Amino acid sequence: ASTSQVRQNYHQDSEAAINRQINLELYASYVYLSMSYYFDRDDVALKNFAKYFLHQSHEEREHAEKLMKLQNQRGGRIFLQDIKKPDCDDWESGLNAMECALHLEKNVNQSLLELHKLATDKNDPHLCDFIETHYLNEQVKAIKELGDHVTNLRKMGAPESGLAEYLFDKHTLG
Amino acid sequence: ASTSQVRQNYHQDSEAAINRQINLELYASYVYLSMSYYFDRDDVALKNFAKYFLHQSHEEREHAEKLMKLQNQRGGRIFLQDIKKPDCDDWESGLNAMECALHLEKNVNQSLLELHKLATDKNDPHLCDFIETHYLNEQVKAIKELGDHVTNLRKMGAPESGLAEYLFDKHTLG
Amino acid sequence: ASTSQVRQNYHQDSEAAINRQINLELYASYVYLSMSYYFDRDDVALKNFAKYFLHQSHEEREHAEKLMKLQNQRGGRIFLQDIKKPDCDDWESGLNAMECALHLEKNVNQSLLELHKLATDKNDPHLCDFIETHYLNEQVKAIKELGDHVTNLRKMGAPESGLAEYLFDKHTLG
Amino acid sequence: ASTSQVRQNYHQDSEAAINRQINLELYASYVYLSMSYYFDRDDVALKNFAKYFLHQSHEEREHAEKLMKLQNQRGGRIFLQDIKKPDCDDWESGLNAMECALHLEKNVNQSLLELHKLATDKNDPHLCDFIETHYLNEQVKAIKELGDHVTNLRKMGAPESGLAEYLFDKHTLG
Amino acid sequence: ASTSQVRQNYHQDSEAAINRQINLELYASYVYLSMSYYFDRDDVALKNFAKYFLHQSHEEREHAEKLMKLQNQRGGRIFLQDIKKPDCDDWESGLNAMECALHLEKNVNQSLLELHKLATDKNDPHLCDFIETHYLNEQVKAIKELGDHVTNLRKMGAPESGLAEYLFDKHTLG
Amino acid sequence: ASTSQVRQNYHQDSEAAINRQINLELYASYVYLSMSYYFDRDDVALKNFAKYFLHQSHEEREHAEKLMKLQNQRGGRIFLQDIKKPDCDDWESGLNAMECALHLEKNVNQSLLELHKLATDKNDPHLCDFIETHYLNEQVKAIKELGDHVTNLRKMGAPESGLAEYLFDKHTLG
Ligand SMILES: [Cl-]
Ligand SMILES: [Cl-]
Ligand SMILES: [Cl-]
Ligand SMILES: [Cl-]
Ligand SMILES: [Cl-]
Ligand SMILES: [Cl-]
Ligand SMILES: [Cl-]
Ligand SMILES: [Cl-]
Ligand SMILES: [Cl-]
Ligand SMILES: [Cl-]
Ligand SMILES: [Cl-]
Ligand SMILES: [Cl-]
Ligand SMILES: [Cl-]
Ligand SMILES: [Cl-]
Ligand SMILES: [Cl-]
Ligand SMILES: [Cl-]
Ligand SMILES: [Cl-]
Ligand SMILES: [Cl-]
Ligand SMILES: [Cl-]
Ligand SMILES: [Cl-]
Ligand SMILES: [Cl-]
Ligand SMILES: [Cl-]
Ligand SMILES: [Cl-]
Ligand SMILES: [Cl-]
Ligand SMILES: [Cl-]
Ligand SMILES: [Cl-]
Ligand SMILES: [Cl-]
Ligand SMILES: [Cl-]
Ligand SMILES: [Mg+2]
Ligand SMILES: [Mg+2]
Ligand SMILES: [Mg+2]
Ligand SMILES: [Mg+2]
Ligand SMILES: [Mg+2]
Ligand SMILES: [Mg+2]
Ligand SMILES: [Mg+2]
Ligand SMILES: [Mg+2]
Ligand SMILES: [Mg+2]
Ligand SMILES: [Mg+2]
Ligand SMILES: [Mg+2]
Ligand SMILES: [Mg+2]
Ligand SMILES: [Mg+2]
Ligand SMILES: [Mg+2]
Ligand SMILES: [Mg+2]
Ligand SMILES: [Mg+2]
Ligand SMILES: [Mg+2]
Ligand SMILES: [Mg+2]
Ligand SMILES: [Mg+2]
Ligand SMILES: [Mg+2]
Ligand SMILES: [Mg+2]
Ligand SMILES: [Mg+2]
Ligand SMILES: [Mg+2]
Ligand SMILES: [Mg+2]
Ligand SMILES: [Mg+2]
Ligand SMILES: [Mg+2]
Repeated sequence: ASTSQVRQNYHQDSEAAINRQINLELYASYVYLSMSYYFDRDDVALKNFAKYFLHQSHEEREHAEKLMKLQNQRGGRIFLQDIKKPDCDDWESGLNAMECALHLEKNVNQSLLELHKLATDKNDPHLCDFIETHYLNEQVKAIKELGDHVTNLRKMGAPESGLAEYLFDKHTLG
Repeated sequence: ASTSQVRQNYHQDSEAAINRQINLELYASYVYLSMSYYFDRDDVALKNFAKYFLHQSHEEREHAEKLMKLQNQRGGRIFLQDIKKPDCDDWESGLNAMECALHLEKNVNQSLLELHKLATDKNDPHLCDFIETHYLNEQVKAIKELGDHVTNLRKMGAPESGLAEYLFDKHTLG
Repeated sequence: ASTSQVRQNYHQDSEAAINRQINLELYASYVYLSMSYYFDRDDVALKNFAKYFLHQSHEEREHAEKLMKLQNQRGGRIFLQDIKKPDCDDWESGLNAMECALHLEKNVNQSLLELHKLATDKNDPHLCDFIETHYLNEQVKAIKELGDHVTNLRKMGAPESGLAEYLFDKHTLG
Repeated sequence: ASTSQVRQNYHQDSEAAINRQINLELYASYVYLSMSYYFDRDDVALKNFAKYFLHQSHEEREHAEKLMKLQNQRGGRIFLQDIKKPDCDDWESGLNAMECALHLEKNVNQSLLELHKLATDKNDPHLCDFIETHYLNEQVKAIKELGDHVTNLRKMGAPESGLAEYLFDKHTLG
Repeated sequence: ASTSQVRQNYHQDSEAAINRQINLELYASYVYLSMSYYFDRDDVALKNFAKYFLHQSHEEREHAEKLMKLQNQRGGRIFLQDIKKPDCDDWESGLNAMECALHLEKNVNQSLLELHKLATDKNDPHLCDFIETHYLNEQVKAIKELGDHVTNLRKMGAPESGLAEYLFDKHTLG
Repeated sequence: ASTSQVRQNYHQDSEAAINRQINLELYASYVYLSMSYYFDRDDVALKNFAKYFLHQSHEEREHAEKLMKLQNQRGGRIFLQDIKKPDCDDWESGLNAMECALHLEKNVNQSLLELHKLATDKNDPHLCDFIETHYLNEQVKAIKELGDHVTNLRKMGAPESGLAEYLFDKHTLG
């Protein structure tokens, strides 16, 4: 309807892209939530994996909130969609979950880069800076950490070695 | 598949009901999230309403987590479903959002009572106690608070009086 | 005359644009100064409006100083111009002054976006980053705050309700 | 229009003279601002001169604010005018800027004495006392300090001796 | 060989440019190291010049390390090259060394701007932001400081006046 | 050219040998730097190896600085040369890097012993004592530590056992 009194240099496409990204961040939150409680099962029982993915879940929820804040700051209107359940109910092993987290973070990062591209094409430097400042380096760090974790788990003998996942749990995530 | 080594006196129906309740708690989280950012809009701008519903959103997420913990404690398996978006994108007024929160909490409470009934019919006193201890009185308190809020807002002249919602924001939620 | 020993990748156009922006920031300072003392009049007497716009005036003066610092950092030369008096001597009401502050901040923001465009066209990433870092989000925040304030004042019954402006003074600005 | 409910023994001429003096104080603020950033240039680079004139600039702005406060206290109405840019963009040397500051403060003092004369002729002892209390001795002190500074700089060999200005910067202003 | 599991939107050209910049930062470290110990000679004996350039040397080494960190973060592979010795063994005077430091920092800055250009052409906003955030303003500050120092030394009578360099040593670098 | 006013009992050969040793210490610094960031790669990811070699790199740089200090103390003149890149870009494994560090420290030690021999042949007891005091026992300690590390890694099953390097990382270097 009529324009927001605050809206300036904020393209409708960018508004819609921010609504999509909000959904994605909430989806990531939900994936990490599912992973966490997988490690809390009595037949998995890797409680530092569980803590680690729980913390990641809460961070994703903050990423979503900051985008919702941003939408309103710029005078867009938030439109929420269903948060899809994760692909998996069973995440298999410590290694497998880390690998899927890595794929998830690379996908979120690709979405954030597309979003930056759009912002760039619509000459929205405030939005460019927002993405750069609060999102892009956060993704690079998260991706590098996950790569590091996957590498160690593999080198240690995961997923075959239940010993390896147990010791990684204690020494890296603990 | 084969039974959990921990599972004892935990009926499959109760397991499924706990998975439904987890979805509902996450749905409630999402409703309150949507309400919160509605009050953060530049054309609504009731920042204590926004804080209040944000805090409610985070509490719902903890309610969901405790049920996920419970599922595993008892040796059930968590099965997550889509978190539906809320009915509304636009919550109209402070009064209207409080009213919808009240309806939401009464629905969650009805689900929790049904769940207690099932637990009772399957002679699961641990599950009865869990629900009683962490959920039922929490719902009674939340419902009474919301009723109190709705009552004050109405008595003050909401929703017509923008003054009333502004002062309720400062004095009750502030 | 001969080039600054420090100057590198700093186009003359960008130098001139920074001198214009310095004038604008000082002009904004002066507007807020005028508004402030309007609320200090014995026939207006809204002392938190007065404090609020005084603080905004001092911030604008810091924005101007940082641009003057920047000019010298980059090896440009500051050229100062008259600081025009504000459009208004009489700002009418709390609501009207907030509305004019909103229009002022949107104009400053448009100038800052034009300046970013120029910096972008002249491939000055240091200048891009400067603007992004210290100016653009500051404008988005200031604009959103003002929108929020205008909205509340309107909803409360301003400008007709002298009660509304008095209570906004105490509860939001106080 | 109709008289201020607070106005008593405050002649219109005095009201107008206070509006002129407010402009002058803001003009002085602006001169000192310009001088300050001159010393911040990479080809001047006397950072304590810069600090010293910056502090003087901020003080002038407070002098202007106190006169604006006074106007309202007495029930006059503030009428703001353009703040003219300074005579100079380039202040030449430490010595030259101090000399121009001295001339500026003697001019402000002459205006303040004229203003006192008017106040005296209109039998406004409150206004007499205001000027005496917050302005006249402040000017005498500022003038004597500047004279002292000019004298030292000259005795040291300024402006020819770049060494002299550098050491004055460190030892007197530092 | 096969791609890094972490690599995303990171062009080979950018990877190579980061390896070049790492060499340059180490080269800058080495220049400042050489300058420092020049001032530690018994026939030069300006111990605050020596401290100042030593600190600059250590900072350059940190700049190099952060680029090496960045390379790995992004999934590039570090390729190190010889660190060339400095042009000079004998830096002549305080003034001459400052002048050469200024030329060095302007060259590093030109390399960093070229690198930003490449990053921009390959649509790598994370890399753009990295450069902006940790490098470009650091260069602008370092260049302005050096300009300031060169200016003072010249104004004081350097390099002919051994007195001037000695007093600059004590008062500016001390 | 003409002799240093401070120079006494300091043979030109010793002066040249100290310049060579300075190059070697910087070369060692550079080797350890390269090793460190190898362990920071996402496909190696042994962050305590990385810390350990980084710390060794910084120590080598201090060893180089103390020799540069010494050169000037004695009235020699520092002549810097290119710092060659390390032999390796890829250090293979934790065990392999430790082994190469051991070979590096034994080479530095052989150079330091040659240098002591020269100092002895030129009857420079101050230089003898310098080497003894700040270098020789430091090398013996560093060599013994590295031997200890290599031994443990081998006994643990390195380099085949990625588990072994991971646990050594946590327990010995951590
Ligand atoms: Cl727009
Ligand atoms: Cl649009
Ligand atoms: Cl949907
Ligand atoms: Cl980082
Ligand atoms: Cl059972
Ligand atoms: Cl059953
Ligand atoms: Cl579903
Ligand atoms: Cl109770
Ligand atoms: Cl009230
Ligand atoms: Cl109150
Ligand atoms: Cl230029
Ligand atoms: Cl140009
Ligand atoms: Cl003008
Ligand atoms: Cl923000
Ligand atoms: Cl009167
Ligand atoms: Cl009169
Ligand atoms: Cl005017
Ligand atoms: Cl006095
Ligand atoms: Cl890539
Ligand atoms: Cl490529
Ligand atoms: Cl090479
Ligand atoms: Cl800065
Ligand atoms: Cl002195
Ligand atoms: Cl000798
Ligand atoms: Cl000899
Ligand atoms: Cl060489
Ligand atoms: Cl020992
Ligand atoms: Cl342990
Ligand atoms: Mg994270
Ligand atoms: Mg995220
Ligand atoms: Mg589905
Ligand atoms: Mg950019
Ligand atoms: Mg950042
Ligand atoms: Mg609640
Ligand atoms: Mg609940
Ligand atoms: Mg639907
Ligand atoms: Mg209870
Ligand atoms: Mg502001
Ligand atoms: Mg501003
Ligand atoms: Mg005019
Ligand atoms: Mg920022
Ligand atoms: Mg003063
Ligand atoms: Mg004054
Ligand atoms: Mg004019
Ligand atoms: Mg008297
Ligand atoms: Mg007095
Ligand atoms: Mg530096
Ligand atoms: Mg550098
Ligand atoms: Mg060569
Ligand atoms: Mg920055
Ligand atoms: Mg060592
Ligand atoms: Mg060594
Ligand atoms: Mg070679
Ligand atoms: Mg010893």
